[PDB]
Amino acid sequence: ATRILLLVLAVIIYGTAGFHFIEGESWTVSLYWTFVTIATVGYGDYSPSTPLGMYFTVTLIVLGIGTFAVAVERLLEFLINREQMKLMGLIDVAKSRHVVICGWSESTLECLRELRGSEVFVLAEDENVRKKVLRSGANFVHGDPTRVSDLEKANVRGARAVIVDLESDSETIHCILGIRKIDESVRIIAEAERYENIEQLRMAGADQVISPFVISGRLMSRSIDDGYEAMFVQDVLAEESTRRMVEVPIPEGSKLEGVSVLDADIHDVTGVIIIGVGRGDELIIDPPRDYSFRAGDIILGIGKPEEIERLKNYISA
Amino acid sequence: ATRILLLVLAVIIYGTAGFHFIEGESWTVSLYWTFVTIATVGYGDYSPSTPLGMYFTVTLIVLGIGTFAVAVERLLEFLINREQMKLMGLIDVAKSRHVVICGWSESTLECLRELRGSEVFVLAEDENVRKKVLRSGANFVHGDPTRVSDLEKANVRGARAVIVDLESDSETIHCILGIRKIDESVRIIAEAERYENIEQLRMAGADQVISPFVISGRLMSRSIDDGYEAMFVQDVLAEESTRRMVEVPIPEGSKLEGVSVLDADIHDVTGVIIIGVGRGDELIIDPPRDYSFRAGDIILGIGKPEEIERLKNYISA
Amino acid sequence: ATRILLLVLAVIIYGTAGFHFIEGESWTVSLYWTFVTIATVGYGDYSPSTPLGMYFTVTLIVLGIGTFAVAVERLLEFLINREQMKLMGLIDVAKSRHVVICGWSESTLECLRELRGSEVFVLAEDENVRKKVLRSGANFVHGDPTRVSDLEKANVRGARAVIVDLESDSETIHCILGIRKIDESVRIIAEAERYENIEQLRMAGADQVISPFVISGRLMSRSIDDGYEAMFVQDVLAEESTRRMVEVPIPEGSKLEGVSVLDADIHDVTGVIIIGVGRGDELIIDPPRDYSFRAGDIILGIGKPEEIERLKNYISA
Amino acid sequence: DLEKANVRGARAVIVDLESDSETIHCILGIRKIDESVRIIAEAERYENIEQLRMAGADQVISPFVISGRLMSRSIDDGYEAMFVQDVLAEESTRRMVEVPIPEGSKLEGVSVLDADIHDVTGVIIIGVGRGDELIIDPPRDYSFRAGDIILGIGKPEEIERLKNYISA
Amino acid sequence: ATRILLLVLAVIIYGTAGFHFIEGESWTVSLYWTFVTIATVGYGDYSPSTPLGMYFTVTLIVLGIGTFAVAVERLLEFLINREQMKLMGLIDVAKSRHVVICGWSESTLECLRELRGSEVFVLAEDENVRKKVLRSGANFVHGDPTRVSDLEKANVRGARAVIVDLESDSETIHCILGIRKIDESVRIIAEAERYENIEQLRMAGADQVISPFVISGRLMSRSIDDGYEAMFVQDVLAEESTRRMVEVPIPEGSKLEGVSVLDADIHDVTGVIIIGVGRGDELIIDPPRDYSFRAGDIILGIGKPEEIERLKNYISA
Ligand SMILES: [Ca+2]
Ligand SMILES: [Ca+2]
Ligand SMILES: [Ca+2]
Ligand SMILES: [Ca+2]
Ligand SMILES: [Ca+2]
Repeated sequence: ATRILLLVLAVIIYGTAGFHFIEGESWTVSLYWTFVTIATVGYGDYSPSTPLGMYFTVTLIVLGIGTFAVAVERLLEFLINREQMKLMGLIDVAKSRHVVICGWSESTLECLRELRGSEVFVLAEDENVRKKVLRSGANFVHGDPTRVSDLEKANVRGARAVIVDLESDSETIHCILGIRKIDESVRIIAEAERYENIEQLRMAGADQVISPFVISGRLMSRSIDDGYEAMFVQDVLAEESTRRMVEVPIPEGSKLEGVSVLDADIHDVTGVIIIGVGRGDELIIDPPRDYSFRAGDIILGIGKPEEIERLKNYISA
Repeated sequence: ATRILLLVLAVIIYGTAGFHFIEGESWTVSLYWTFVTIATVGYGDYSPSTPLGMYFTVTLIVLGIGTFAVAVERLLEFLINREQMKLMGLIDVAKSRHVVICGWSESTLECLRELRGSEVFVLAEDENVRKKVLRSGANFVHGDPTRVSDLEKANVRGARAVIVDLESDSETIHCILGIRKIDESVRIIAEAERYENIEQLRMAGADQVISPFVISGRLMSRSIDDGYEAMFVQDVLAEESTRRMVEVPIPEGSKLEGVSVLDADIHDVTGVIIIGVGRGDELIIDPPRDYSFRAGDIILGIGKPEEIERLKNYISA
Repeated sequence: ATRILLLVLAVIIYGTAGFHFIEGESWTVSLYWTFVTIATVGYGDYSPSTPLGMYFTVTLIVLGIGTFAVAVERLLEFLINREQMKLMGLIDVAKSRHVVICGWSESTLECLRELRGSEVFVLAEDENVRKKVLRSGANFVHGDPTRVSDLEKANVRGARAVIVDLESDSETIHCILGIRKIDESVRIIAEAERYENIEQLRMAGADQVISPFVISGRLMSRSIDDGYEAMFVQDVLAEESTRRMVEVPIPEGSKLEGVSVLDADIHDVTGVIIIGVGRGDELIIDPPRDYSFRAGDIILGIGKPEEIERLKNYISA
Repeated sequence: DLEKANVRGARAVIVDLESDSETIHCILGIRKIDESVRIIAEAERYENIEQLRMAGADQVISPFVISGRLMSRSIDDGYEAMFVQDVLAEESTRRMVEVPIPEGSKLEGVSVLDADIHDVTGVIIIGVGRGDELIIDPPRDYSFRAGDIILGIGKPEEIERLKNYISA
Repeated sequence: ATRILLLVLAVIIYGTAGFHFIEGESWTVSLYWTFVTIATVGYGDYSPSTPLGMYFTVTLIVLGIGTFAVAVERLLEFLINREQMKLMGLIDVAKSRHVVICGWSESTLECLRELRGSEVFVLAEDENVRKKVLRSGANFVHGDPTRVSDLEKANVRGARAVIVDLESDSETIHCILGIRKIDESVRIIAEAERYENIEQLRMAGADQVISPFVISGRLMSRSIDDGYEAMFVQDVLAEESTRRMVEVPIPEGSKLEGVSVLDADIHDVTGVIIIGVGRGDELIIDPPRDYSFRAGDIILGIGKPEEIERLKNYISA
């Protein structure tokens, strides 16, 4: 570890004391000479012509070779051990604005195509998951995502948001109960599977719960006959062919703070159906006529992307 | 990444400004001197005798050692990471006249003994398949051969022909439907398993469909009693003991363009049974007497290899 | 292996005989010159101006490059083979005050949080166990823990204590019968699973047998109705919330050697319930009034941690 | 599938599954069915002892923490494991017993110093328990009731003298 | 591959033509100078003082660094790829007096403790078998031991003897039928499992067939009552506690060539029960009184190891 540096200094004390006491030169020239011959520069103006110096320089050169051989084998031991540790996980995460994804499935693959690559750390235990993440462009941290000691190696104490989707519901509930032990304030997003588990996933402490299997189960059995809601939910939320469900913020100033929805009259002006307003971690779906807009509220609406731009200038100052 | 080069230039600016302002030498000699001492050449004719220069050269040598230690550890990090990425697949293919083989079985092993080795890229997901391909002399690209994003890493946009044989029929139909999404014009060869799937494998877009299991199923149940067609199909198509089924082209000129099959009279002249002629991606099995040969057509025939040579001179000019 | 050193000396004999017989210089100056040019130092005061020497030095430099290329490839072969052997187990243990743990489960994970890390060698055969041990901070020795030849690679002939917990009872009995073949005097701790196997685990030769499954089985069926013993055993032996079960030794002198338990009267003085005294590998649970304390005996007791300190000063001199 | 076994209305439910995640999720389902049924879990890791309590189990028994701490303390000395193995598992000589105080039987209002149980019976009074809270090692300023449970350690000969001692 | 050497020579032609045409020196001194500065020796007696030479030497040094960086990365690419190929099998065997063992079980582990280590190449396809062989001290060749192309990589064309024990009988019969295709004369030893397969294992071409399962099956059902033959076969063939079954050769001369078994009278002289004589790949169990010994025959006998020595001097001349 640290012994190579003391070996370097010991050979320096050997060379200086050998030059000064045999060639009879001063201290500074002996320091300069051992620092020029230890790097094999060889200017050649302070060379020892003395035969005792002619034999002493041989030992100085051979111990210089031995020192540069033990330092190189130490560097290669450290580099090979680090690039073999880092390849199969087994590393500690040191970032602080990153996104930790526990588990790996198709639903967490579709959220990497809307994020950047080296910002996202997938924490899982399988070996095929490792090759899929290293293919897809994120980082891999080998761990058991339920165990609290394997959550702190992904550093969820300073993570931006944590997205949890594991292979069952029991492991998802346990990962959320583990995450709320470390950092109480981080934002956790989970995926439920059964219908009866959404109440447990909220009581365990998840901030946002998505449940796609009950969505498709309710959309299948109500599309046997006509299937008109399925076209809406597919065309708007999944593919975004003709529409897109947007949420736009109301910035400071912004020319309509304090008026009602009747006075602004957004649907005839722009063409965007306002669904609701999000005043601070709640949603008023279909706000009434007597709602007055504030600062920092967010209008949720559906429209073609050229109507979203016509709304984003009607709000802006 | 790029910081090592700027480190090299920074130490160059340090050494030049140290030599020119302390030894009092010109600019060009200071540039030459730092370029000779940074590589430990040491000619020794422009050496600094000044004690401030005697201490400054020590710092120049130690920072030269530090730069040559950070560049070496960067080179070793890059080389070890590249030879560990390339070993387990995980690489992008950059050739443009190569053959991509999706999947691995015995039928795709027998087509490597009729191709060259580094021309063929086997794309699969198993780990035993990796060792078998690295044994057999092709290249391995780790991917899921149904997924479109794992087909473009094998670069089927510029591949010569793609040969598809996966573990089921459903994965073969899906790989063909994926390949016809990327490059519409590439030539795809597939292997069917069930009899009812050849119509789907043609409607999905494969150019040539081979189905060996129905061939053996029809040859087994018609060889219980006598088994005479089985000897023909084995001896000609599989082992090629005494015959070989050949296809020979008609080149330009070639002394028989425009005559009929009756006027050429190939079977009595040569001894090769003409089966059919391939005028441009179709086959006329047993052409009639009134067929006239054209340029670029191909005669398909069965014969001993010394009769194929007697045909290949009867066609040539 | 050893041929590189003889190559170095052969090139030394070549360079000395080349300098002395062509430049006509003495023996010692030729030795010095080949030792300065073989390391590329180049002082430049004994340089050969002779054109035969001008061609001979080229061969000396090229063979010096060849020697420094074969030694570097030998060093890299040895270092890469050693860091690939050591990573997947496959190494021999050379310490002599270490703790060998055969097998891996949750009960042997909770004993690493009360020991140091590089003192403990986990011997197992699985591959997931390897990543869990390399995560947890111990060392991993790949072996089959029943086989006697794979026990001597973990070096149980000079180990401090061996802790055995395998996946069954049959493998635990076989590992204990294997350990008592190598070193007869080492201390073995085992974990039993079934109730009927504790007599076999003692007759095979284990020094201390723990059996947690029968403990929980007897605590479950006696906590259906009231569950008061379960609170005691949990609160004292598992969590150590308010109490802790201590064993304190009686050192030499220690102000109470020779008095009885009635004369010392530990419970009213301190508040620690004395359970028993351990005079040399036996336990007298509830010692009578007529027990006299000796030197080196150990008092086993339960109490709050500030009563254990009030006992540890009442015993001390 | 829990209402098929009718976990609503039972003496107790004993939960011991293959892992801790399924034990947590099973206790959370049993508390969705019935709020007053008595659950006894088995915790595997250490940090799941608080989670199995917060989910709602009334009694958590963690054998793996017990065994993993008795392994790392018996490397040198090894006298704690002998007491645990000879009183809780094998029951060779002694055993832990919990006996209650019946109604109007020699002891309602009696302090612990003039109870003198260790010297009239021989059983070590570890603690006294009244209504699912344990008072380990009760002090001298303490009065018994009818309905408390005395927790003690002793030979099976002495527990009979104790059960004779606390009758009417 | 080969381009680095031509790069070295191209930089040599650059340096020689640069020195000779700018410094104006001769050809040989320019060759010497580029060979001294390309290795960073730096004697310093032929240094270019010309400013065009002062700039030209910089380019010579930088291209020397570039050449020594591309050769080092080529050497590291080759060494890392070779030590990663050789670790997981994937190598061709080049010895010619070696023993190839196909498959791995307990019966082939007990024959490594009677052979040397680097003489024996275990050919198998599993991954746990790899770690067990690399533990046990032999070499591992990754292959499928039935496939003929994976038998020639273990080089059974020049192997001394091949020992075959696979996981079934069908794979053993197929490995023997594959080995007799490559080298017809090699000595093959097999292990049978079922009783009915010994005739197939001899008709396929094995030279010696051992079948331990039928041996134990016949020894179990004849040791229910008394078990006296089991003690003999165990004590003599397995453990060799008091006896050992020996085969001793009759060398040339050897003082008893031509006499009968009655005239030699080996059992009363020595105490070794002669079982049979092996005159050239056959066995005459209990030879008659009228057998005459020849040269090169081999006496098979059972005895204590001090009677085998008393026989080995009674035979010797
Ligand atoms: Ca999911
Ligand atoms: Ca197939
Ligand atoms: Ca266990
Ligand atoms: Ca359990
Ligand atoms: Ca076998």
